[PDB]
Amino acid sequence: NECQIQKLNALKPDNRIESEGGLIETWNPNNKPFQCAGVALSRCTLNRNALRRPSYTNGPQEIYIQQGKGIFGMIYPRHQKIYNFREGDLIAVPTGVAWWMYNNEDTPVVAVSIIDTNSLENQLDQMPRRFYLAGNQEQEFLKYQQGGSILSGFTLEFLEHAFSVDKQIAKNLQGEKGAIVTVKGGLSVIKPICTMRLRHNIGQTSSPDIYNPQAGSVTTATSLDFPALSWLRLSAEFGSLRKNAMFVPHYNLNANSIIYALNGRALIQVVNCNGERVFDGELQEGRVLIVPQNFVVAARSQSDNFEYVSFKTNDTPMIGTLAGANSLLNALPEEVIQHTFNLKSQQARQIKNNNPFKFLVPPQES
Amino acid sequence: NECQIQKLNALKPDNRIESEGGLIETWNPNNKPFQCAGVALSRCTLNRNALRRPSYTNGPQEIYIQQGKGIFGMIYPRHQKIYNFREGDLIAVPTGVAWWMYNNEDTPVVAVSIIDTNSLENQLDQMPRRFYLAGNQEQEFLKYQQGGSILSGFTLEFLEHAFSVDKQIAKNLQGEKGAIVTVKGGLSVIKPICTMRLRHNIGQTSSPDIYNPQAGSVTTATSLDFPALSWLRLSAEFGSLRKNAMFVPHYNLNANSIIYALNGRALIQVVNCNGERVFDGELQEGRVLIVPQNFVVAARSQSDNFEYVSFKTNDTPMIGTLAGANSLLNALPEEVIQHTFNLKSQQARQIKNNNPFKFLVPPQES
Amino acid sequence: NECQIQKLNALKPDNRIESEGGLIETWNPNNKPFQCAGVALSRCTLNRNALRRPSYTNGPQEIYIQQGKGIFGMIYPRHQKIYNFREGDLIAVPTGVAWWMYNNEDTPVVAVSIIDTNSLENQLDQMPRRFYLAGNQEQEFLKYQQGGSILSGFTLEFLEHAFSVDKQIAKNLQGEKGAIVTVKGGLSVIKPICTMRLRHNIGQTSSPDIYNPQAGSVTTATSLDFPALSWLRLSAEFGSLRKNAMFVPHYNLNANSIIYALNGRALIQVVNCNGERVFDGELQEGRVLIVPQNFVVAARSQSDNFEYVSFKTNDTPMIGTLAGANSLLNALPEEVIQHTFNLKSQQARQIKNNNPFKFLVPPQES
Repeated sequence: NECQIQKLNALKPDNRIESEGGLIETWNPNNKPFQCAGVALSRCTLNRNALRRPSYTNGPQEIYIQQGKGIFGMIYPRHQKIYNFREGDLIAVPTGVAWWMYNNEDTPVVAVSIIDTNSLENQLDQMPRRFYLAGNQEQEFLKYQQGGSILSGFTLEFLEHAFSVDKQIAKNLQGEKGAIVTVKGGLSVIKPICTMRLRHNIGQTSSPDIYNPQAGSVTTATSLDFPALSWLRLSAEFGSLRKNAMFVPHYNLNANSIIYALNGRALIQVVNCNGERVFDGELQEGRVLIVPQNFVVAARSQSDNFEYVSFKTNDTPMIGTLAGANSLLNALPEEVIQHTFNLKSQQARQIKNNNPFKFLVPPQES
Repeated sequence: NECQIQKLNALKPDNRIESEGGLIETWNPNNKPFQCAGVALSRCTLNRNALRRPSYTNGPQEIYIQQGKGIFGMIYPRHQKIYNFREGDLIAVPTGVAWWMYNNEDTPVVAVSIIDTNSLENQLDQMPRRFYLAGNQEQEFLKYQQGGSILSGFTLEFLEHAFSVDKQIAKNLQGEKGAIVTVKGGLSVIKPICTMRLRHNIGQTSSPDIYNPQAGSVTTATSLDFPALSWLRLSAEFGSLRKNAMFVPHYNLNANSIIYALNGRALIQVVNCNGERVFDGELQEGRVLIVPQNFVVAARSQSDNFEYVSFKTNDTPMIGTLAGANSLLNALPEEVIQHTFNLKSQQARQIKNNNPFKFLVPPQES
Repeated sequence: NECQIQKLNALKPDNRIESEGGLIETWNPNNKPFQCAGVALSRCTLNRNALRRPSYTNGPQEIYIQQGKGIFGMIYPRHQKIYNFREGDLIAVPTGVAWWMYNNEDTPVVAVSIIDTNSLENQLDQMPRRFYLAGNQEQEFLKYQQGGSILSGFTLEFLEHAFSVDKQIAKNLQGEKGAIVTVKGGLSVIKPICTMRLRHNIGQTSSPDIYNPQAGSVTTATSLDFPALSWLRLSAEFGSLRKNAMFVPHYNLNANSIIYALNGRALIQVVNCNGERVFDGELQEGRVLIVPQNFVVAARSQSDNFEYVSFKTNDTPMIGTLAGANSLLNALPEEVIQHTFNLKSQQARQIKNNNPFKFLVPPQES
C-alpha cells in the first residue's frame, strides 16, 4: 500500500546532473511519498545563454518558473510558436509534446516541474522517462531505472534516407555538454490546440484568489482560468504567507498535493485517516512535502514570506477547509457540532464564528 | 490475477464495532471477490437518537438504507442543505464530501454501502479508510490496514490559531462513544452540485422497471433517472422475487455487481468464462455474493420474497440477458441458433419464444 | 517495470486451436511487449461455411479483416442487425457486446484482432478471457490462465425453467467441434448505439490519408472518421509501402502500437528513451512488433508492397514525425537546430528542407 505512510519527510533531490550551461535536479520517484502521489519532480536551472535541448515525456507535465525570464517553444504535431515567460508562470506540456527552453539574461532560469507518471495518458509503466531529440547524454531518470538521443539510436543509412542528406551531416544528427547546452553567441531568435494557451502566471500576479493584508495571499490556476490544464488534469497553487500567519487545516477532496517551498520556511502539520500526525516539522526553500489526497494539512509561517507552489493532481481540485469562514464545521448544524465535539451551545458558536477569515488566518498578535 | 476466481462464497462480515448508539460491520476488503470487485462493503446501524459523526473517504460511496427513517447532511466544499431519508433510499456521496447521519425513530436505521476503491477519483491506494472529523475512535477499516479523528492529531496552538479559540474549547475540539453517538435529548434539527439531487428511492415504493405479478419486480437507479450517479460512476438495483420465480441467466457487460441479500433466501448459480459454475448454493439475508463483470448469474427465489440490492460499478450498467423477451438468443437468427446449439428449426423457435418475459420468469408451475 | 524493454522481437503465435471449420491462433499475453502494451492479439481464420459461435470479452475489441468476405452480427443489449464485410474492414466491438461471424466463400476469412485488457472498461484483471455462448470447447486464452460455454455451467433444471423448455432441448442447450463450427448446408440468412456503425474500411480499397505514387500510402481510421471508435478508445492504421520506400522516424505521443504485417517484409528500427536501438530487424507476414508509447519507429520496405495494420491504443493518436515536411525538426528555428545538433545555418536548412515529403519518403534512387 503506497499511500499507507507513517512518517512523511521533507525531501531533497538525490540526483544532480551538471550540464554545460545548466543543472538538472531530480527527486527519487521510488520513495513511497512519490509512489503514493504518482508524480516525479524535477528542478532544471539554466544559466545565461543556456538552451535546454528538445525533449518529450510519456505523461502530462506542468512547469513552474521559480525565477528568470526566457523563451520556451513547443513543437506540437520557418518555425512554430515561441512563448515568452517570466517568474511566476505556469507552463502546460501535454503528453509527448516536444519542447525546448532558452535563458538570455544573467539571472538563471530555475523551473521546478512534475511529470504525472500516474496519468491515464501514461500508457507505459510508473518509471519517469525523457526522450531527447539530440545529444549523447543520459536522461535524468536513467539512474532510477537501473546514452544518446532518440535520433542517435538509428543507423546512419536510415537517417541519410529519412532526412535526405549526406552521410557527413547524418553523422551530426546521430550524436557524435549534456541536456542544457550554452549558445556561444546566443540565439537571436525573436522575442515576441495550436491556438491553446499554455502559459498562465500565478506567482507574480496581483489578482490573488484569496488575499489578506495581514496574513498573505494564495493564487490558484485551475482549468477554469487556465483551460489547457484540462488536457493535463493537473493544477498548481502559489501561496505567500507572512510570519506566523497560517493556512487553516484543510484537505484536497480530489487531488494529491506536492508542496514545494519556494522561499523561507514554515512549520507544517499533516495528519491522516487515523489521526496520526504523519509530519510535524518544517519545510524550507527548495524542499518538498507531499500531502496525499484526503490527508489534512496545516501550515504556520516562519518567514516574511513563506512562498510555495503546490502541484495538485486534478485540474479542478476541491479543498475542504476545516476552520474559517467557509469551513466544514461552519456548514454544520449548531447542534451536531455540539454532539460530535461534546460542546455547549455557546462554545459551538465560537468554533463556528471566531475565525471570520477564509483560508488564510492572520498572526495571533502576541 | 485477482478475478481468476475458482469458487465464490456468500460472504458475511468479519469486523464489528459496537458504538454507543449503534453498530458498524465491515466486510474484509482483502478477500479475492472484493479485490476483484474493487469495492469495500460495510453496514452501519443507527439506533434511536444516534448521530454518525462527520466523515469522508477517497472514493465514491453509494449508501443504501435497508430500513429506517431519518435525516442526513452533506458538507460540500446557518448551515448547508439537509435531506430526509426513508428506507429504500440510495444516497450518493461524491468523493471526499463529508456527511453525518441521524436517526430519531425507535426503529434502527440499517444502511449498506460500498466504497469504490478502484475509482479514478481514488488517488491513494487500494485501502479503504474513513476520515472522521471528530472523536477518539479507530476508523472501521484500520483492522484491514493492520487513534482518533483528523482534528485530534493536531497541536493545541495550531488548533487555537486555526479556529481562533481559547485553549479550553480547542482541547475539546482536539478529540478530548465511537463513530455512532446517541444525542441524549435528540436533535432539534428539522424534518422537511449544491443543487444536484443526491437521493433517489429504489424501494418497493418506487415504480419498477420490471413488474410481473407472478414473478416480482426490479427497480434500478442509473445516471439517466438519478443524474448524480454519473459522478460516483456507480449505480444500484433493488429486486424482490416471489417464491420459486427466478431472474434469468444474464451478465453485466460493463460492471461488477455486489449482490446484498436484504430479505429471504435464494439459490444462485454463477458461471464463468471456462463454463465452470463458480457458485452453486444459497445467498441468504445479511450476506453478500460478488458477481464479476462478464460472469453469468441466475437465481431461483427460495422465499416469498427474496429481496436484494445489487451494487453495480458503473452509472449506466448494460445487461445482457441470456433467456427472455429481450435476450441474446432472441436477436440471433433461428438458423444460426440452430447451428450453435445443434437444433432443428422448430426447436430453435422454442428457445426464442417459449418464455415471453423480460428478466423475470414466474415459478415453474408445478 | 513492464515497459522496460531491452529487446523487442517480431512475435508470432504460441497457440494453435484447430476447430471444425476454422482455426484460432493467439499470441502469449504474458510476454513483456504485450504486458507493456496492454493488449491481447489473436488471429482467427474461418473457412467455407464456417460460423464462429457467439461470444464476448471483458474489454474493447477491434477486429481487422486481413482477407475474405463474410457477415458478422452483433447482439446488442425476428432478429438483430447483421453487417456484411470485406477485406480491409475494421469492426469496432464495444465492451461485452456478443457477436458471431460467418464465411461462405472458398477464400477463408482471416480476421486478426485486439482485446485491450488495459481498458478502463475492463473491471476484471489483465488476463484476457473469452466467454462463449454455446458449445463445449475451451476458450482461446484458457492456455494462459493455467471447458464449455456459459450456458453449459448451469444446473439442468435452471435452463429448463429459464428458457421454459423441456429437459431434452434443455440438454441440447446445456452443452450436451469447437468455437468455429461448419454450417453444413450453409447459413441461408440473407446477405444485405443501435444504429451506430461499427464497420469502416481502411484497407487498399479506401481513399488514403497520405499518398505518394513512389512511396506508397497510409490510411488512418480515428474517431473522427469512424465515431464508434471513441467507445473503444482504440484505433488502427493500414499502410502499403513500395520496395525500398520508408516511413520516417516517428513516435506516437499518446498510444501503443501493435504492428501486424499483412504482406511482405520490412526492415524496422525502433529506439527508446536511452538511445538504444531495441529492434533492428525484419518484420514479415503474420508476425507482429510492439512499439510502446514514446518509442521512435522507422521502417524501410523490402517488398512490393510491405503492407501492415497498426492497432494504436487511443482513438485519436497523434504522431510526431522526426523527419519530413511536417517534422519536429522542421518546426524548430534554424538557429536552435544549429545549436542542438552542432551544425551550421546551411546544414540546418538541409535538414529542414531536403525531405519535402510528409511521412513516407521514396526510394533513395541510386
